[PDB]
Amino acid sequence: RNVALITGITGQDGSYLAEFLLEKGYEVHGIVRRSSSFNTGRIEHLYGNMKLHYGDLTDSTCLVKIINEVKPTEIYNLGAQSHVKISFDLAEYTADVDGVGTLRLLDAVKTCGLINSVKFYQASTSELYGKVQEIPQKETTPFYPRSPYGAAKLYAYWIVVNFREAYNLFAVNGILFNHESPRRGANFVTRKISRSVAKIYLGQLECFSLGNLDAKRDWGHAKDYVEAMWLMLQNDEPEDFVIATGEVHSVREFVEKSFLHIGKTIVWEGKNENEVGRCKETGKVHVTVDLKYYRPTEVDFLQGDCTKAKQKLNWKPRVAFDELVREMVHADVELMRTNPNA
Amino acid sequence: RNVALITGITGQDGSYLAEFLLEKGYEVHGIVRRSSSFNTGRIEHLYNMKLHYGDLTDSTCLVKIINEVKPTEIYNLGAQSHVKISFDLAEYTADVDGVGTLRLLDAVKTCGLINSVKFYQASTSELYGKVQEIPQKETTPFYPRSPYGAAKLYAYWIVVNFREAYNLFAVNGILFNHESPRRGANFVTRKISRSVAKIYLGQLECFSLGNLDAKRDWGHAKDYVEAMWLMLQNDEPEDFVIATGEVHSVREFVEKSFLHIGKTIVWEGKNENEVGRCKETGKVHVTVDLKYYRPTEVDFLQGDCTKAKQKLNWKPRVAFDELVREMVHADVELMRT
Amino acid sequence: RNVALITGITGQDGSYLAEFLLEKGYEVHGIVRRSSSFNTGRIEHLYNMKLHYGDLTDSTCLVKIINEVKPTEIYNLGAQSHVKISFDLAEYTADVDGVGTLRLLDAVKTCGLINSVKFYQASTSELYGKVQEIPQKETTPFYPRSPYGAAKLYAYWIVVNFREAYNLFAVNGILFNHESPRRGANFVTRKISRSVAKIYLGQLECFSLGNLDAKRDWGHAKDYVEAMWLMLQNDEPEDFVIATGEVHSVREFVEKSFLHIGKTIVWEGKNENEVGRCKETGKVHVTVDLKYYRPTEVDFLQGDCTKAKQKLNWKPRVAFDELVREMVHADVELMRTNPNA
Amino acid sequence: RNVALITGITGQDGSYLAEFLLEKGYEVHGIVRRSSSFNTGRIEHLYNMKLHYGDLTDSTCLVKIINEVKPTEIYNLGAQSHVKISFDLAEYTADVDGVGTLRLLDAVKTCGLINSVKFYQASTSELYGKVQEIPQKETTPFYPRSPYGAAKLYAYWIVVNFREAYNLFAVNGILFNHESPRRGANFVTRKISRSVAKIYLGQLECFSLGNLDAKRDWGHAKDYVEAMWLMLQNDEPEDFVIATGEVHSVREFVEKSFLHIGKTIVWEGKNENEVGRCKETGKVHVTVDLKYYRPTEVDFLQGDCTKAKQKLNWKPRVAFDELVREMVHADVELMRTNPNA
Ligand SMILES: NC(=O)c1ccc[n+]([C@@H]2O[C@H](COP(=O)([O-])OP(=O)(O)OC[C@H]3O[C@@H](n4cnc5c(N)ncnc54)[C@H](OP(=O)(O)O)[C@@H]3O)[C@@H](O)[C@H]2O)c1
Ligand SMILES: NC(=O)c1ccc[n+]([C@@H]2O[C@H](COP(=O)([O-])OP(=O)(O)OC[C@H]3O[C@@H](n4cnc5c(N)ncnc54)[C@H](OP(=O)(O)O)[C@@H]3O)[C@@H](O)[C@H]2O)c1
Ligand SMILES: NC(=O)c1ccc[n+]([C@@H]2O[C@H](COP(=O)([O-])OP(=O)(O)OC[C@H]3O[C@@H](n4cnc5c(N)ncnc54)[C@H](OP(=O)(O)O)[C@@H]3O)[C@@H](O)[C@H]2O)c1
Ligand SMILES: NC(=O)c1ccc[n+]([C@@H]2O[C@H](COP(=O)([O-])OP(=O)(O)OC[C@H]3O[C@@H](n4cnc5c(N)ncnc54)[C@H](OP(=O)(O)O)[C@@H]3O)[C@@H](O)[C@H]2O)c1
Ligand SMILES: C[C@H]1O[C@H](OP(=O)(O)OP(=O)(O)OC[C@H]2O[C@@H](n3cnc4c(=O)[nH]c(N)nc43)[C@H](O)[C@@H]2O)[C@@H](O)[C@@H](O)C1=O
Ligand SMILES: C[C@H]1O[C@H](OP(=O)(O)OP(=O)(O)OC[C@H]2O[C@@H](n3cnc4c(=O)[nH]c(N)nc43)[C@H](O)[C@@H]2O)[C@@H](O)[C@@H](O)C1=O
Ligand SMILES: C[C@H]1O[C@H](OP(=O)(O)OP(=O)(O)OC[C@H]2O[C@@H](n3cnc4c(=O)[nH]c(N)nc43)[C@H](O)[C@@H]2O)[C@@H](O)[C@@H](O)C1=O
Ligand SMILES: C[C@H]1O[C@H](OP(=O)(O)OP(=O)(O)OC[C@H]2O[C@@H](n3cnc4c(=O)[nH]c(N)nc43)[C@H](O)[C@@H]2O)[C@@H](O)[C@@H](O)C1=O
Repeated sequence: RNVALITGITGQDGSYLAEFLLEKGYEVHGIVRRSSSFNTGRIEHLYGNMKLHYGDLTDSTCLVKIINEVKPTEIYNLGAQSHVKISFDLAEYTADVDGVGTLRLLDAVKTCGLINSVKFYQASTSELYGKVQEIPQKETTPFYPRSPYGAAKLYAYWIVVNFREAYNLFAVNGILFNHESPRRGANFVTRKISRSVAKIYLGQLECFSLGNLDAKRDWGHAKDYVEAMWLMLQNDEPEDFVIATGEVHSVREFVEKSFLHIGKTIVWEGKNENEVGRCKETGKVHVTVDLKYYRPTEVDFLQGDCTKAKQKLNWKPRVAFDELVREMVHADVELMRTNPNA
Repeated sequence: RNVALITGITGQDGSYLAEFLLEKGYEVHGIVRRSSSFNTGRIEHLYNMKLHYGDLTDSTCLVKIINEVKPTEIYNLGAQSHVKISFDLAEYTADVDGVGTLRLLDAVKTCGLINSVKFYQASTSELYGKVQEIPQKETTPFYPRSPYGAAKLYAYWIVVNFREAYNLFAVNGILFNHESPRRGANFVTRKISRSVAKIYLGQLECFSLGNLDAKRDWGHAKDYVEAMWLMLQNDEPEDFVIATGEVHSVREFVEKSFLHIGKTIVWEGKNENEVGRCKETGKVHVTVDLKYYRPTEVDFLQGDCTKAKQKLNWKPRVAFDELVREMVHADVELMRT
Repeated sequence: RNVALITGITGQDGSYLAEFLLEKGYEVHGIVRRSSSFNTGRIEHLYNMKLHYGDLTDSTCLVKIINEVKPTEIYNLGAQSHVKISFDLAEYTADVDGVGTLRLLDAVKTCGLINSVKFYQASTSELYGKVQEIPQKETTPFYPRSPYGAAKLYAYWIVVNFREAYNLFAVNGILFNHESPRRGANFVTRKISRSVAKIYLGQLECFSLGNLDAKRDWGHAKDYVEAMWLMLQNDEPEDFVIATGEVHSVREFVEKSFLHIGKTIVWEGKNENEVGRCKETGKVHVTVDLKYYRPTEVDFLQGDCTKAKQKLNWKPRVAFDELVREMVHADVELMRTNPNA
Repeated sequence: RNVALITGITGQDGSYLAEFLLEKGYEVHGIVRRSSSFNTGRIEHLYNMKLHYGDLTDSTCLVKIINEVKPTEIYNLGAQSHVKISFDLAEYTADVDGVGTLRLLDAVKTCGLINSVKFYQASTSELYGKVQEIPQKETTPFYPRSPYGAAKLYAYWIVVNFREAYNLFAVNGILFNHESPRRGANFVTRKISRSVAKIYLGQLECFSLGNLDAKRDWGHAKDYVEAMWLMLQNDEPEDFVIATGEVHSVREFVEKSFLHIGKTIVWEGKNENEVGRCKETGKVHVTVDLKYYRPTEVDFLQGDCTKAKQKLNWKPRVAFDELVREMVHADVELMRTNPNA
C-alpha cells in the first residue's frame, strides 16, 4: 500500500512529484487552498488515483481531518509562501505558513496516531545557508538565513528534527538548491527571464527590468529534484540531504544565454541601477535594472555539495544549466505564440 | 482626490468594482494574495490600477499598504466566501472573514486615517440564515447558519463598533446573492451554467447537485458593486440591504438553464434519488448527491431593499431570466474555446 | 461517570464551579495558562481535581487535553473577560473569546465526542449592549458595544451552529453580571469594595471611578455556577438568561459600600468633575477619571430569567444588598490581615 | 532621554531589569498580560514605572504602546519560557517566542523608530541544545532540542535580519541559565530550593524530580540583567554569550541545597527508581518521576563569555555556592512567614 499526501500539490514541485508518484502506482492525495479562481493549472491534466482536499497549513483541524481520512504512508510538505522578496513584506504570514505550518502538520500526524507509520518529507532549502559560511555548502555547513522566508524555513527544519528525535518519526529535511522548469512561477527570476525573452522574440514586448544581475545560483531542474524527495523516503534511516548541481551561474548569465536562444547577443553598459542590456546587432535596450527588485539582505552566492546524496541515494542531477535555459525559453516561445496573454 | 483600496480585488465583485471605479477616474489599489500560479485572471485586462501583495491574516502588511496608498475609500471584499467549504475550514474562515475585518479597521486607525477614510464592509444575506422575517430588511434579526455566517456576523459588528466608538465612516453592505459570468465555479449558479454548457457541447453527460429546493434572491454582481460605491457617497454612514426582492429555487435555475440550450428537464423521484431527465431524449442530466448538502441549510432568502431605493436611488437592472441567459451563453462560448 | 473539563478554572466562576462539581463527586479537570508566577490562588485550597497546561489559542493542546480527560461535561469559561481592556486588546480578545470557542468545539469533534459530551458556553449580557428591549430575554436582539461583545457574539453563534449542524449538546448561558469576594480587582464592584475597605482601615483616602451612572443587574457568582450545571442536566440543549432582574447604578454600589463602613457619601459636581464626599467629615473619598470610561458604553442592563425559572427551577438566592455587604466585609478582613493584598 | 520598554516585565528578569534601570534614572515602561488575578508580585514594590496591557500575539497593541512610549531602548523578555511545557504548548510557544519577536520588531519599524531605538532580544543557551562544541561561544553552531529552542532560534535570526536589512541596533543576548529567589517555581533550581525549605520547616517530607544528571551553567539573574543593558550601551550592535563557564549537575544543586538545612543526601538506586535519602535519619526526601523528563534532553551546557568580558567589562559576580545558599535561605524565610507562599 503506497499512499502519498502532498501539501503544495498545485505548485511547481508538487505537480512534478504527483506525476512521479502516480507513475509508480501510488494513490496520491493533495491539499489545495480554496481560491476564488481555478488554481490547479499545473495538475488538471491528471484530473482515479489522484484526490484533492481543501485545506490550509494555518488550520490545524483541517489537517487532522485530511490525514485521518487519507492514512498516508508518505507525506511531502511542499506547501509554502515560497517567494523570498515577498517574504520581506509578508513576514508574519510567511512565518505562520512555512514555519508554524510545518509544526501543525507534524502535530496532526502525531494526533492521528501515525507517528510510527508515516514517512515525512520537509521541503528545506539552500536559503537556510543565506550568507554562506562555507563554499560549497553541505549538510554540516552552519545556517545563516537572510530573509523572513529563510528564518521561517529554519524553524521548520529544526521542528522536523525535533519530531524525529523526540518521537522517532521518520522525518527528513531535503535541503534543495534552486530548481526550475517550464512550470516555475512567473515571479522567480528564471521564469521571469524566459517569459520576457520569449515575448521579445515574438514582438510582444520590447524591454523588461530585473534587480541584482550579479547574484549567483546553483540551478537544477525540478523534475530531477522531486525524484530525490522520494529517494529520501525510501532510505532505511531518516537522514537530511543537500540536493544540488554544484555548478554556479549568475543572473546575468541566465539573461545572456536566454537571449542567445532567440538569436540575440546582449551587451551590458552602465553600473548598478543604471545598468542596461542592449542588443549588439540593433542597439535596442532589452534589459534594465530597478531597485524595487533588490532584496534588503541579498543571498549573494550558493553552490551545493550533494556528495552525501550521490553516495547514499544514488541520486544525480541529469539536466545541466545550458539545457535548462534552452528548455525554458523554447517552452515559453511556444506558450506565448499560442496565446499572447499566457 | 479619489483613491480606493480594494481587498479581494481578484474575486468576482472586486473585478467589477475595480472597473467601475476606474471608469470614474479613481486611482485603484488592490490587495492580492501571493499565489504559486497566476491568480489575476478577472482583472489582468486592466493592467491607474496598482496591486500589492498582502493577506487579511497579516496585520503588518495591511498597515504598510494603507500607509503607502493613503486611500480615501476602502472596500473590504476579501474573504473565504464559500459557505460549504466554511464547515471544514471554519477556523481559517473566522480568521480571514471575521478577525481580518478587525485587522483592516485597526490598520486604518494605526495609520491615522480614522477621520479621513470611508470603509465598506462586505456583509451578506447569510447573516439572516434561518430567516426571522420575510422579506428581510436592515432591522431583521440575524440568525447565521454556518461558520461563514458567524464570521461575517463578527465582522458586521466590529465595523459597527469602529463607527460608534471612533466615528469612522464605515458601512455594512448587506448584499444578497449576486452572480455573473465571472462567478466562482463552485457556487451553484456557475456550477449549473458551466455544467449545462458542457452538456450542450457533448463534454459532459450528467452532473450532481445538492438541495434543489433552496430558494434565493439572485442579482447581477455588476449592478451590486455600484451600490457599494453609492453607500460611500451617502452623507451619513448607514447599513443597507441590496437585493432584487424576487425569489427562485435552485431547481428553477436548472430548468431555465437547460431551456437555453434547447432542453426541457423533467423531474422524477424524491430526495437524494431525484433525477432530472431530458424530455426529448430521456437521458439523465441531473442527479442529487448528499455530499453537496450543508449540515445547516439556509432554506430561503428574499431581500427588501426599500431603504437603498429611497436613500441611494439604487435599483437592480438585470433580472433573473437575463442573468441565467447571460451565464449559460457565456459558458457555452467559454467551453467551446 | 461524571468528568468535567473547565476552561478558565483559575477565574472567578471556574473556582466556584470547580467547588460545586467536586461536592457532587465529579472528577474535575481544568485548563490553566502557563504563567511566570503563581496563578492558581482561587483554587489552590482544592489541590479529584487535576490541572493541565493549555491555551484557547493552541488547537493541538486542546485535543491532547480532551483526549486524556474524556470529559462528560465541558464548561468553556476561559476568556479575556475585561470589557475596557478589550478596546486595546481587540485581536487577542477575538482570538481567545471568539475563535477559541471554535477551537474547543472543533477539538470535541476531532476527539469523537460530538454525541457524548455536553458543552456549556459562557455567554454574557454584553451581547445585548445597546439594549433593544427592557428587560432583556433570550429573544432580545443582540447589539454588542465592544470588541469583547463582538467576540462573544461570534462564540454564541458558533456554539448554536455546532448544536444545529452536528447535534452537539451545547448551550449558551447568557449570564448577567455576577460578583463575589473572588471577583477580579479591575471590575467595578471589587474595585469599590477593596477601595472602601482600605479607606475604612486608613490605608487609602480616595479612589477614582469612571461612569457612575452605568446601571447593572448584579448577582452572586456562586448562585450562577449552579445554573450552568443545571443547563447541562436539562433534557434538551437550550440557551438561558441568568440574572436577578433588579437594576442598580455604580453610584448606588458606591453609596451602599460606604454605608457598610459607617459613611454617607454625598455627591457634588458633574461628569469628570463629580466627587463623592463624606457627609460627616467632608473628606473627598471618590473622584471621576475619564480614563476609566469606555468609548462605547453599555448604559443599562436588566435580565429577564423567566425561561430559566420555568425550565430549570433556578432562582437567584443572593440579592444586591447582601452582595455588597459580603464583598465589603470580605475585603475589610482581607486588607486587615494583609495591607498589600 | 532614557526611556526603556520591557516586554516580560512581570517575569524574573524583567523585575530585576526594571529595578536596575530605575536606579539609573530611566523612565521604565512594561507590557503586562491581562490576568484574572494579580500577576505583578515581582514588581508591585516599584508602583518612574508605567505598565501597559498587551500581548506579544496582538500586533496592534504593540504599535499603540510603542507609539505612546517612544522608547530609546526595548528589551524583549516576554516569552513562554518553560522548556518542558513547550512540548505540549508548541504552537503557542512558537507564536509568542518566535513570531512575537517579529511582531515587536515590525511594530518598531511601523512606529518610525528603526533608526532611533536599541533592541535587546532574550536569546538563550537552549539554542545550542545538543552542544556542538564545549564550551559554547557565539560561533558555536545551534542545535535546538525543543519547541522552545526552535521558536527562540527563529527569533534570534529574525532579529539578525532586522539588524542587517534595516540597520536596526538589535542584539541577541545568548544567556545561559540564570536563577534567583524570584525564579519561577517550576524551574529546577527554585523547585529544589522551595522544596528543601519546606522540608526544613516540616511542611513537606519528600519531592520528585526528573533528570538528576543534567548539567547546567547557572548564574544569578541580577548579574545577567546588567549584561543586557551593557549590550545596548555598546557602540556597535553585537551578539554575546553571557554565562559563568562553571558546570554543575541537578544532583549537585540538590546536595548543596540540603547541606544548607543540615542534611547530607545519599543516593541509592538507578533511573526512575533512584532516591535521595538523609544520611543521619534514613528518611527519603527526593524521588524521580519520568513525567519530569523531556523527550529530547539538553544534557550539558557550559558558556564561554570571553567576548563579553573583553568588550562589555561584564563578569559574573555571584558563583554557584552563593546562588544556592541565597535561594534556600530566601525560601526558608518566605515559607516561615507564610506556609502557603
Ligand atoms: N523551487 C525551488 O527552487 C525550491 C528549493 C528549495 C525549497 N523550496 C521550497 O520547496 C517547496 C516547493 O517549491 P515550489 O517551487 O513548488 O513552490 P510554489 O510553486 O510556490 O508552490 C507552493 C505551494 O504551496 C502552497 N501553499 C502556499 N500557502 C499555503 C498554505 N497557507 N496552505 C497550504 N498550502 C499553501 C501553494 O498553493 P497555491 O498554488 O494555492 O499558491 C503551492 O501549492 C516550497 O516549500 C518552497 O519553499 C523550493
Ligand atoms: N457574491 C455574493 O453573492 C456575495 C454576497 C454578499 C457578500 N459576499 C461577500 O462579498 C465579498 C465578495 O464576494 P465575491 O463573490 O467576489 O467572492 P470571491 O469571488 O470568492 O472573492 C474573494 C476574494 O477575497 C480574496 N481573499 C480570500 N482570502 C483572502 C485572504 N486571506 N487575504 C486577502 N484576500 C483574500 C480572494 O483571493 P483569491 O482570488 O486569492 O482567492 C478573492 O479576491 C466576499 O467578502 C463575500 O463573502 C458575496
Ligand atoms: N463574571 C461575570 O459577570 C460574567 C458574566 C457573563 C459571562 N462572563 C464570562 O464568563 C466567563 C467567566 O467569567 P469570570 O468572571 O470567571 O472571568 P475571569 O475571572 O476573568 O476568568 C477568566 C479565565 O479565563 C482564563 N483565560 C484567559 N485567557 C485565556 C486563554 N487564552 N486560554 C485559556 N484560558 C484563558 C483566565 O486565566 P488567567 O487566570 O490565567 O488569566 C481565567 O481562568 C468568562 O468567559 C467571562 O467572559 C462573565
Ligand atoms: N532565566 C533564564 O535562565 C533565561 C536564559 C536565557 C533566556 N531566557 C529567556 O529570557 C526571558 C526572560 O526569562 P525569565 O526567567 O524572566 O522568564 P519568565 O519569568 O518566565 O518571564 C516571562 C515573562 O514573559 C511574559 N509573557 C509570557 N507570554 C507572553 C505574551 N504572550 N505576551 C506578553 N508577555 C508574555 C510573562 O508574563 P506572565 O507573568 O503574565 O506569565 C513574563 O513577564 C525569556 O524570554 C526567556 O525565555 C531566560
Ligand atoms: C531554493 C530557493 O530558490 C528560490 O529562492 P531565490 O533564490 O530567491 O529565487 P529567485 O529566482 O526569486 O531569485 C534568485 C536570484 O535572482 C535575483 N534576482 C534578480 N532580479 C530578480 C527579479 O527581477 N526577480 C527575482 N525574483 N529575483 C531576481 C534575486 O535577488 C536572487 O539573488 C525560491 O524557490 C525559494 O523558495 C527557495 O527555497
Ligand atoms: C450572499 C451569499 O451568497 C453565496 O452564498 P450561498 O447562498 O451559499 O451560495 P451557493 O451558490 O453556494 O448556494 C446557494 C444555494 O444552492 C444550494 N445548492 C444546491 N446544490 C448545490 C451545489 O452543488 N453547490 C452549491 N455551491 N450550492 C448548491 C446551496 O445549498 C444553497 O442553498 C456566497 O457568495 C456567499 O459568500 C454569500 O455571502
Ligand atoms: C456580564 C459582564 O460583566 C462584566 O462586564 P462589565 O459590565 O463591563 O463590568 P465592569 O464591572 O467592568 O463594568 C460595569 C460598569 O461600571 C462602569 N465603571 C465605572 N467606573 C469603573 C471603573 O473604574 N472600572 C470598571 N471596571 N468599570 C467602571 C463601567 O463603565 C460599566 O458600565 C465582565 O465580567 C464581562 O466579562 C461580562 O461578561
Ligand atoms: C537558559 C534556559 O534556562 C531554562 O531552561 P532549562 O535549562 O530547561 O531549565 P529548567 O530549570 O527547567 O531545567 C534545567 C534542567 O533540570 C532538569 N530537571 C530535572 N528535574 C526537573 C524538574 O523536576 N523540573 C524541571 N523544571 N527541570 C528538571 C531538566 O530536565 C533540565 O535538564 C529556562 O529559563 C529557559 O527559558 C532558558 O532559556
